Amino acid sequence: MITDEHIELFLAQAHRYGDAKLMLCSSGNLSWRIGEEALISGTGSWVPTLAKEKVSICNIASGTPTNGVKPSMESTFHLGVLRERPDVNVVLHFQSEYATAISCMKNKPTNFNVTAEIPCHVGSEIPVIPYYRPGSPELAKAVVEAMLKHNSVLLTNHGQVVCGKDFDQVYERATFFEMACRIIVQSGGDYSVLTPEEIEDLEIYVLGK
Amino acid sequence: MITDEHIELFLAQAHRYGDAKLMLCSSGNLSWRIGEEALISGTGSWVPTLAKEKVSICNIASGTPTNGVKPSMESTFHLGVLRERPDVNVVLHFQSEYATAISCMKNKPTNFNVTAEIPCHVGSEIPVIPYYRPGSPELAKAVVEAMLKHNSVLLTNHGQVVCGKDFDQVYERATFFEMACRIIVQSGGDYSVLTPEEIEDLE
Repeated sequence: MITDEHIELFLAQAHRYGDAKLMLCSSGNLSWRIGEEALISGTGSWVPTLAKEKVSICNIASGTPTNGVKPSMESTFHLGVLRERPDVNVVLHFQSEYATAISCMKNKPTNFNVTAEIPCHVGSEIPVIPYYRPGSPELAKAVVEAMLKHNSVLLTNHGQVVCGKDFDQVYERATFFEMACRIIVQSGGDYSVLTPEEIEDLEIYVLGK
Repeated sequence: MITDEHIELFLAQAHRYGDAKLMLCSSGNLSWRIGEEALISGTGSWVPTLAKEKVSICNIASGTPTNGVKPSMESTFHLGVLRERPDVNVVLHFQSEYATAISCMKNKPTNFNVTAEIPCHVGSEIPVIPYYRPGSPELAKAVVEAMLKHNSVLLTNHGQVVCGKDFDQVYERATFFEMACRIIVQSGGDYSVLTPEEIEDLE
């Protein structure tokens, strides 16, 4: 069913995330649901300059590759999220600049709501997962749990994961996740946040949009 | 009398603001006075990659679109500013790197005049508006009030706004606003400013 048309668009999106510097070289991975199957970046591949030859196809329900190309060593949480979240179509694990700095900090933010776009796009709460070996079962299980009700998670000493309806939403979510972290580091940690009431107020603004 | 030439210039100019990273994705908004009407970026549109289909033509006096494109929320302060400032033709709400860091700071700097370029282009005095919901009447009130006699404004916990007679003046004004903030942060807070006398001398 899936044509080279979808695989070409997947490729350009992977490059687009690489041009935005959401990940460097061989860290991070991407997936995209088309019907009963998903496109996932191949293990050990560079998402910025991605493949074509190293694009894996798996069945979402029994996540074994059908195209005979080995998937991301982290495909378990990619596909897990997709089984879990019927509304989600793209998952991006990346490794941003300031957001990775923060993921490695001993004193992490309790509150990332520094501008309106953060609670609106990234989520009003950002679950933080402790360090697990990349590709470890324990990691997949935590991400899947974290992403049942959240679109954005911080992996400590690793990077971050984001998901959404399409490539643009995922791009938007990734960039603002990065921007929140940039504000926090660059302000020197002495910032103020939106009030709970004020984040609820935004519903009216989101409606109008 | 909006030709496509007007709209194409608006699109190109939106794009150059995006290339400078004055805003990211769907944050910020841009407006341009052309006679009795104004071009405004459409609500929800991404201004760095705008978007012929998402440009609003609005009557300045009334605020209502004529081309089927829903204008930016916050069209209320843009049109507010154009009505009170006949000299102003472009208004940009943006959200750049170091200036937004300053936006969210609990203890803001009180003096931004760190090079000659700041008092010249940005203004010797930058009004700081508290946080109000984007698009809200309270925000419109503050922004319009602050921009009667200033061209540059800091929106707490949000971003910044700039005024100008044209696109070049706005681009420069925004770039130096950001530069002033970049200096403050990179210096680590321990910076000196031009004296009041020295700013008065800049004439």
